[PDB]
Amino acid sequence: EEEIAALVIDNGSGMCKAGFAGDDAPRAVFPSIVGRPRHQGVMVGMGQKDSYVGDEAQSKRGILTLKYPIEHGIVTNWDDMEKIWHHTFYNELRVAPEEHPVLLTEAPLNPKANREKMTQIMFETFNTPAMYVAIQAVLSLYASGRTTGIVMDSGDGVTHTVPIYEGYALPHAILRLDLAGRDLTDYLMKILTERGYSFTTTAEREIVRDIKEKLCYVALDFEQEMATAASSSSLEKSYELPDGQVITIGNERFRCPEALFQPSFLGMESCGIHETTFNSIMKCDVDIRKDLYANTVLSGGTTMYPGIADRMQKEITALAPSTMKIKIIAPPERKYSVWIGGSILASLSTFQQMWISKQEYDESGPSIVHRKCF
Amino acid sequence: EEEIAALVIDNGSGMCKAGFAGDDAPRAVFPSIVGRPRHQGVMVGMGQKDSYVGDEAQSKRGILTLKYPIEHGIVTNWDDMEKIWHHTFYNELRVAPEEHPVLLTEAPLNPKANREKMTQIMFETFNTPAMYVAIQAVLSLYASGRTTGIVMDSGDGVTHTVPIYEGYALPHAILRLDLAGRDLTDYLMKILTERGYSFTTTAEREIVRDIKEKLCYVALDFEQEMATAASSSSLEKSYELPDGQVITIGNERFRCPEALFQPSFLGMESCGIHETTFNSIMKCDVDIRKDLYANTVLSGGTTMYPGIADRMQKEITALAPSTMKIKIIAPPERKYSVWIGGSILASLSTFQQMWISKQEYDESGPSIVHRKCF
Amino acid sequence: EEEIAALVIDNGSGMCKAGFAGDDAPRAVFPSIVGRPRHQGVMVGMGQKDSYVGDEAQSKRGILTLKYPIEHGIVTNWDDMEKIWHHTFYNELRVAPEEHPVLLTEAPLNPKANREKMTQIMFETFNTPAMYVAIQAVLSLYASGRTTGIVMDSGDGVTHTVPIYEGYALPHAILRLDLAGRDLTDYLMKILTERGYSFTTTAEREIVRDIKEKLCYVALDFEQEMATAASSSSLEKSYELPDGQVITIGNERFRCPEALFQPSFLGMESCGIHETTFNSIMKCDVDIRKDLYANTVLSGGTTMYPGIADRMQKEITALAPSTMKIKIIAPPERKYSVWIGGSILASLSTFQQMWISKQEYDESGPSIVHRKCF
Amino acid sequence: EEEIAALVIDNGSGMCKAGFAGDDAPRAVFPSIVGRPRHQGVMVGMGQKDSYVGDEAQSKRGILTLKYPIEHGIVTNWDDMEKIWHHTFYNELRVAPEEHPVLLTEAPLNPKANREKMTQIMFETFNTPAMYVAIQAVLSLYASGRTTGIVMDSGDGVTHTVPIYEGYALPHAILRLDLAGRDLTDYLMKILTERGYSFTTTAEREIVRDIKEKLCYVALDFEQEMATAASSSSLEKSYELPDGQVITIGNERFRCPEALFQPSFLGMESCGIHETTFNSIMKCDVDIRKDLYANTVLSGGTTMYPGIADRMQKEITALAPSTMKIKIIAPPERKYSVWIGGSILASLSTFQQMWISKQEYDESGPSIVHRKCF
Ligand SMILES: Nc1ncnc2c1ncn2[C@@H]1O[C@H](COP(=O)(O)OP(=O)(O)O)[C@@H](O)[C@H]1O
Ligand SMILES: Nc1ncnc2c1ncn2[C@@H]1O[C@H](COP(=O)(O)OP(=O)(O)O)[C@@H](O)[C@H]1O
Ligand SMILES: Nc1ncnc2c1ncn2[C@@H]1O[C@H](COP(=O)(O)OP(=O)(O)O)[C@@H](O)[C@H]1O
Ligand SMILES: Nc1ncnc2c1ncn2[C@@H]1O[C@H](COP(=O)(O)OP(=O)(O)O)[C@@H](O)[C@H]1O
Ligand SMILES: [Mg+2]
Ligand SMILES: [Mg+2]
Ligand SMILES: [Mg+2]
Ligand SMILES: [Mg+2]
Repeated sequence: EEEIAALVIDNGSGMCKAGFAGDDAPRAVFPSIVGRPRHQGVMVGMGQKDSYVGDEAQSKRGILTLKYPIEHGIVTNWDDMEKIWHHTFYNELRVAPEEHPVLLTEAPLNPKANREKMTQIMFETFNTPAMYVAIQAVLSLYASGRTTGIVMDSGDGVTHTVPIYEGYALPHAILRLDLAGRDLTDYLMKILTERGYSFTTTAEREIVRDIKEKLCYVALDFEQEMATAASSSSLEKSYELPDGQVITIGNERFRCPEALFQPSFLGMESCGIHETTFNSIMKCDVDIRKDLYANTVLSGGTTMYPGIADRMQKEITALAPSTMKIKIIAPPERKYSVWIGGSILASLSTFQQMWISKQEYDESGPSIVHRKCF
Repeated sequence: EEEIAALVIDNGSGMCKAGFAGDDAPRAVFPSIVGRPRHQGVMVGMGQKDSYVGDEAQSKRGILTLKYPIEHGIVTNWDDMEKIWHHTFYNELRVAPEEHPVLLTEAPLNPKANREKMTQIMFETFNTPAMYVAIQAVLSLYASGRTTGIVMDSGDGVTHTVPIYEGYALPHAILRLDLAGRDLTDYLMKILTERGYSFTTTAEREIVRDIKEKLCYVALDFEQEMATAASSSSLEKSYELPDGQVITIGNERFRCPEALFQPSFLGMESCGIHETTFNSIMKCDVDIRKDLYANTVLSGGTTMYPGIADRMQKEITALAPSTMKIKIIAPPERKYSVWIGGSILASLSTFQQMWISKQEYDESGPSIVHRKCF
Repeated sequence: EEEIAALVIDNGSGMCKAGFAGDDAPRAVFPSIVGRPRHQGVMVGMGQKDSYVGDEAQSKRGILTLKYPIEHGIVTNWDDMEKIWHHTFYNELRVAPEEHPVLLTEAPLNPKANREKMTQIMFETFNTPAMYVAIQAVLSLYASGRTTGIVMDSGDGVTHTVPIYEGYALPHAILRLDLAGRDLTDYLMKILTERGYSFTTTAEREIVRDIKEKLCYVALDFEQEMATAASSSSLEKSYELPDGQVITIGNERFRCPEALFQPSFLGMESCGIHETTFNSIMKCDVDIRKDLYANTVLSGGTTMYPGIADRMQKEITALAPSTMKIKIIAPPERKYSVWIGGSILASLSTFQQMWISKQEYDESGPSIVHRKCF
Repeated sequence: EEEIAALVIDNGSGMCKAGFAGDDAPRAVFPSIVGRPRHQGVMVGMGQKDSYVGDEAQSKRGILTLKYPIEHGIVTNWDDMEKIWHHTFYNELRVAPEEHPVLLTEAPLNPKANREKMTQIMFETFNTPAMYVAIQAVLSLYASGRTTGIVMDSGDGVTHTVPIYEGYALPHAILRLDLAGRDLTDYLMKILTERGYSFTTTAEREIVRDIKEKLCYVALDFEQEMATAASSSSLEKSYELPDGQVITIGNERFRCPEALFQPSFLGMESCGIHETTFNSIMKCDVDIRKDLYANTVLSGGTTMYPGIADRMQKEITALAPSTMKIKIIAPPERKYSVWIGGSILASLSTFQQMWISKQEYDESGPSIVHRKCF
């Protein structure tokens, strides 16, 4: 008589997005933090709570300590992590998770001690009829409507690439880097002490993160800008703190995003973001390199810096031979690319035969996810 | 009022040609390979097939393993071989094989365990009204319009000669060599590692084969060219890979085709291609040697190397006595010589009495081919 | 008045061994790496060097980047490679290379652009009175004191086989595979992320390599062990990192060495180590296959895994016909088999007439090595 | 208590037999082949010879090319042929040929350019005191102890008959055929490709020859056996190759020896072995035909096929008139019949006056053999 749908929860590491299948945008988006008070309080006639989750913690962050339940794509705290899902199902979507299947996302090359515990939580605490776990990068390709190209995923905790030629994925060419937005925010705080501003409290870290995504951009030619910025002052901008003071940042605007292409700034030795894509392609066969060069897809929040498309094209061209053409495909909605691909996949007619049923969990539940989602 | 035609299928070993009788060119030509995927695939919304046959496999050869159903003129796989014929009858010629007789070709000195199974397949699976099997080399003589001369057949798996004086064939002078294009391609890969290029995958073998038939030629004087090529550099050519890189080959241009005249390079002890023709002629009677010397006919794909006619004339002259004249007849269309001869033979007025009827198969079908085609 | 000896330098790809002729063991063994600092340093009163070569780099590897001058048996860097030889001649053997002939080793089927540059370095920079280059696998047979059998060489960069019947070698049966210890170490790092341990730095790669040669073994029956290891826990061992933490590895003990017999794990399509030996033997004549089956000789560092002799016998028996007996000869000192054979060869009375003299280099020096060592 | 031993060699074409006079069996028997290496060799510490003669070549035939110095009873190579005699005199009989007369055998109707060169070799290189040349077939009659009958000689290169009535020989009735064991071996290789086994190398020809003299027999009624062999399978036998594989031959057991009675199989037009004997007898006078019919003597290696005596009796009876009785005399030791007759002849008291002395050679040596041995 009625019909059902499927929830898509792109958990990620740093921001949680939830919604219903069939739509083109998430319904609820909120940062994933857990805060606790650190004082005693003197007032008696107040309904003082014990823990704040989600947007509420972002409001009263002057008297709390904020802790992130997920670090580098691997969840470390489970008591706090249970609270995040409990908030999403009840106070945001207002849907009881007992008749609607759930779909999750998870980064590649992670311990399968993680995927085991995800099965235990949702099949015991909430008792969902079905669930499935998919790679984040693969879902990004569904949004573009294409089945050929190498996808670059760069969220807040991890950065990985996976090539797909045509309906097949090569598992031996997957790479991974532990360099993402969290490392850039800590780097910006280190170099913002240059002008006399010092932020040390975890509450003040949120203020620094806001500056990063409001005034930073990637320079087309790094060396030329430093000469220009040193002489004149046309690149200086002013920002206003919540306290009322005004701060001005000069050459720091493009020094922070430049760390993506030169990881040597942070003290880590590794290839840049542009060189990782080149190495991934060269690990494929000789007849696939032509199509992959003409289809490169970007995704993730970190990629949203203005002018990042032009710089990536220049870097790849100098490395690849001059005969073929290099094209970077950067859709304007790349921030929600992962979530949209999840909605399309869960609505396919032929995908309904791949769910993990409640009956299957009864026999070898903690180990079924390894083989059925391989 | 309505007449039926006859299909000619020069199966060969390495390339299949099909067409209708009465024409001067085959209608469908495609390599005979069968490919299967070797990965798992992650995409759901794709019509992923299980096996690719013919030109389709040559397109997506970056994710497949290619296997040849025929090796050295003897078919080894029958499940894959059935697929090749099924593709030819339906998806290329678009004719139902239930009212048109079929004609095949087959190399001499092969096991008649082979010709038995060919009868079983076409008289049970497709139920053709009639069929006939003929020697490949004999059909080549019909195209030239002559009935006197020794024909040299050199395809991709076998190389054989058969002399015919006048309307009669001598069965005791037929020779055979297991040296053909497949051995040359493997030899080229072995010596192409000299300059740093290494091809090992079966998909990369197709790239090496393309180079062979685009840049190789036979030298008139082998020893003189090596002295010339070593000093100067006017014999160097450049080729472009599908990946975009450029490769240059020097003295390797004529080292590969030279293996035909000196089989000692490959580690096999045997006479060269030129010496085999001499030995075949000397096995005939004393009054036939004059006419055979003045009519030598070449055929097959391997013979298409430029400058092979001049070298063969020089080799034979040094062996035969100086009195008679040696002439090598190399028509410009020798690549399709076998097929054209099949079309003419099937259209003869007096050949219609030699078909193998469906009634004859009922009594001693698996054994009738031995006596009726003798 | 005095007498001369000959130095033997089994260069290999990954470890260098040097010594004097007539002995039974190398005098100096050290890894072949070159390291450079990646920081600036603040201390003034220190004798800070610019580059570290050999065992010194292995000590202070916490602040250096290690680079291998040789990859896959083909040297890529010559400035760094010159440093390795300079260290060996002076700081380890303490002998001036101006009166003692030198002997080298080199893998088969390599570009002879390589052997040309080896001649240039030793005849100009050091000016050695004589030198000679020999195949690695052939030298291994001298140590066994036998002249009949197929030798399997598996070092760190290459894996090749060459058959020798009796005093003669067949050059058309030599095979080669690009699968060696370096590929196994990278594979172990990929699957060691399963339990939460992540090594990414080139300095941390040396730690992973140490685990491989201290806790890994080859299982007699691969499928049976997985069933046993999954249920019980008697196959688990513990290892201690330099930092102090303890790590435990379960079924990963035998999953890494199993990649030798099934190259499909790494994404490469090729025959296993056992199947390559079978194909090499079948390329010989019909009367040689009996003696080669009864004499198989192993060598190289990779072959030192416990229990590899028993597994190889089982694999060959299933392929070869049951009549003959299969014997695998694995001497306990197979790690130094190549070097010992070099010492014996350089001490033979009849070998002194095959050196390349300084006079010969003056005429056609860069090209004499091709013909005199053929 | 003293005599001059005689060395008696029945050179033949395909096998050499040597021994001393007065014995009943040859002392040394070995195939007459000469082999040379066709590779280069890498080993230094080996006593590698340049040419192998006799039984040694039969051992290491996997790396050599075997050449027969004698073809069709006419020696073609003299440098190789000198080596065969040098081996026999020194390394097998261990007797210096300077005091013992030598006796040879030679087929009839051969060029007396041959017998001239035999005189030159033994009277210059070895300087034997005396020598004599005799017809092979005549010597066969001495072994039987009879002086009336027609002898059939069929070795490996030639087949000839000569009638002798009583103490006299008729020179105008001698016949000759170029059909012997060598033609049968080549025929067997041609029809053994029927079942999929292909032997092409000269080393593999020796394996085919071994099968011929171990599993072949002559059928009493050719047409009846084919009907029997086609229906049932009681005539199939299995043979084991040196490699270990097993092969089975069906009706090929008696198809090869049948070519002797029907030369039309090989493409040669001639009378059979049975018809040649009939034609030879009919060339004699009318009063001799009765005794010759009752005494037919066989000899040679080719005649050793089982059941050849019964078939020959049936063939002759149908041709000759029914009045007289036909008897075929086939002694069990017919393989050494020629040699034994040589031993008896050289020991006769009245034969010592027919030697060719060293003094006679000085005047007209190259021409004395024509008249003194007429
Ligand atoms: N406009 C922007 N410019 C730069 N960085 C941005 C921008 N918007 C978001 N980010 C970065 O995106 C990071 C999170 O990316 P996101 O894709 O939301 O993570 P996840 O993949 O876990 O959902 C933040 O930590 C922030 O630094
Ligand atoms: N232009 C060319 N130059 C050199 N070789 C060629 C050329 N065209 C075809 N060949 C060779 O001819 C072979 C094809 O022979 P084919 O006609 O298929 O014989 P068959 O039909 O008996 O199998 C291929 O293996 C290829 O190497
Ligand atoms: N005990 C061991 N167990 C497993 N592997 C080993 C052991 N000892 C050495 N190896 C492997 O052998 C390799 C060394 O090979 P080596 O003898 O240097 O070859 P080459 O001299 O040709 O370079 C190392 O990479 C290492 O992985
Ligand atoms: N048992 C046998 N069955 C069949 N053929 C045989 C047998 N023994 C020997 N032969 C044939 O006889 C030949 C040997 O003849 P041989 O006595 O050497 O003649 P000659 O001495 O004149 O050379 C061989 O080629 C072999 O084929
Ligand atoms: Mg994301
Ligand atoms: Mg052809
Ligand atoms: Mg080694
Ligand atoms: Mg004889």
